[PDB]
Amino acid sequence: WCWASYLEEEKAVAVPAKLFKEHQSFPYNKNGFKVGMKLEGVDPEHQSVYCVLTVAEVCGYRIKLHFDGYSDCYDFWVNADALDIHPVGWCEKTGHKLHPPKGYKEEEFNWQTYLKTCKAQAAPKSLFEVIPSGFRVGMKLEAVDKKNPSFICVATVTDMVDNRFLVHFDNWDESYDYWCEASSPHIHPVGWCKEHRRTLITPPGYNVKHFSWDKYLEETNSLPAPARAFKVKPPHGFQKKMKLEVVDKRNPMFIRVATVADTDDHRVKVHFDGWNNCYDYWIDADSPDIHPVGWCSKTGHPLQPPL
Amino acid sequence: WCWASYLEEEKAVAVPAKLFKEHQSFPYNKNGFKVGMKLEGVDPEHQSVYCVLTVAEVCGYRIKLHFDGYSDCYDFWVNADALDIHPVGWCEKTGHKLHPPKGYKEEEFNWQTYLKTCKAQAAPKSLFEVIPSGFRVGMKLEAVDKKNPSFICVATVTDMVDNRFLVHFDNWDESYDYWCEASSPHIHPVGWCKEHRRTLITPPGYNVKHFSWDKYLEETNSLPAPARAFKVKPPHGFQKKMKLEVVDKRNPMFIRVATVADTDDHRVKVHFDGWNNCYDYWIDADSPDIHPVGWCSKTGHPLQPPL
Ligand SMILES: c1cc(N2CCC(N3CCCC3)CC2)ccc1CCN1CCCC1
Ligand SMILES: c1cc(N2CCC(N3CCCC3)CC2)ccc1CCN1CCCC1
Repeated sequence: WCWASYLEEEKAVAVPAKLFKEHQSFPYNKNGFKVGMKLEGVDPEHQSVYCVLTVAEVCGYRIKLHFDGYSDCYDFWVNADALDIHPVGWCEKTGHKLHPPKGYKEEEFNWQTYLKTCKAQAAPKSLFEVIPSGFRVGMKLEAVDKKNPSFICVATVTDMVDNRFLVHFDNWDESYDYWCEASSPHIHPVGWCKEHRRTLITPPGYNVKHFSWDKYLEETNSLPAPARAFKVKPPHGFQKKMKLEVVDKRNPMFIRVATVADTDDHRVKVHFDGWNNCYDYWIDADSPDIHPVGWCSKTGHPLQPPL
Repeated sequence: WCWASYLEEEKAVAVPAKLFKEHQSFPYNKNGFKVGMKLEGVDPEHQSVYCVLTVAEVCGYRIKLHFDGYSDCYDFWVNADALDIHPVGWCEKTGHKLHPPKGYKEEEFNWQTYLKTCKAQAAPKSLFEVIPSGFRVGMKLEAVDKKNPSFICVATVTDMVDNRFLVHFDNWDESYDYWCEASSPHIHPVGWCKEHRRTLITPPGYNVKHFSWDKYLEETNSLPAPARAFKVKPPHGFQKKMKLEVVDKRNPMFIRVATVADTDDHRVKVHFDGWNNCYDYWIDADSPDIHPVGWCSKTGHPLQPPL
């Protein structure tokens, strides 16, 4: 099976590699991770929480991570250059809380003892990975609940690591938190909802009858994020019918031959060639899980042909 | 394509219809629901919340429900006899709160006005569907977080409809709530964790250093559920290699030819014939989404053959 041939047969073009951001395109590195190495990492379903993780599988430029002491059902795939993994010791060095393995309490855990207990090694620092901005921990803003994207709500930046920061919805469960960057289309400076005739969702258990950002910021002794820090996402250039390689959301070990079925400002609707259209789904055009044609061959990862 | 033949070729037996509970087996009714009818129903991701719903699709004995005013991305399939759908007016008749469509406030909503606005009809009462027990709203108990099943926690029965009741985790987000029955393997009478040397998770922001059910029940002026009400789930008889019809979790419009790959006391691991084993997954053996061979043919629903 060959992309060049397939592209000729289908009279179609590949999405140009140059439209993909660096985290999506060909890596300029081999995958050094080995099964059994241990590291720290963000829980994708509880994104404020850093956890103890073990590399459970290696495939091309991707690794499958396991939360020590928890069920394999929670195992997740990231790319070898993911931003939300960190070497052993990072939490302590950076002042962050590390959630211990299932069955330990914090006071029973540290890395030196745990590595001896497991007869295991930390993933070397050398395997892991700037542009300044006006976002600081503590600042408040208006953000889309990614799980319920019609709702825009009062949020706070609660953590920050280099160019990414963490959005939390004041008085809402942690599980709604997510990491993003200054250009995210999901975040808005205070009083953006006013200026656009949109409903701002206010914190549970609050003066909802006439809520005020000014009063709230004083009552919480907090600054707003400055409008100048909110940078603008330039549109992606992806076009319908262009082909690419996509991680199958529904079984993420596989990467599949895919087609751009539809677009909007910041997303593409992917379609797995050979499969029914009812499998198609939306994904951010900057996702690390979509790739230029040839990414699998270049990285050593198997590619699923059309069904 | 024919089950009888396939079963001969594969030298396999169907799971006996008689091992399936009434909500899984052949219905003794046609599907009267029509596209466009409106009703009330529980939100599967927010199970304490009753919502305004419209029938968006009809297929065999199943219906696909749409949350008025919200994205189609939230559409969900139930069986025509589901317990958690209700006719127009039920919430008001039963004293429950009805969440209005996206874009209405409660005070702007009632059914008579809304049906005139939409030029639409309620699903007749005749389309909708006893065994006494000692569970009452307000009672407390110990329950498994179904999303994090290693954790057993302080919970409260917060709602009750005939034989089902709703479990809520005290001081935790509503999204963790779920409906169940008196025989659920996920619920336990107070001090079951003591009697089994298990850690009870206590409510956020509580005397965790030496938590007491007795003190807590007085401080909340609440009764415990009596041990006598906790009935016992008899094991299912499903055996490996037996065949059945299963709703595809990952694309629930489809029902597929399936095989029991593994079992435990209350679950079966289903496998879609023709597909890679990495698609297999666990499901409660009493789920309304698994069915006896021939269920699709009897009900008018298409059946996906093996890949
Ligand atoms: C249930 C839950 C919610 N919310 C969940 C919480 C949500 N966010 C939590 C983080 C900021 C706001 C705010 C809205 C809104 C409406 C419902 C009931 C209607 N269903 C929700 C999706 C399908 C319809
Ligand atoms: C994150 C969240 C939680 N919880 C989420 C809340 C949960 N339940 C809420 C309803 C009752 C208890 C209690 C445990 C536990 C551990 C973590 C971090 C570790 N990851 C969780 C699943 C994979 C590892």
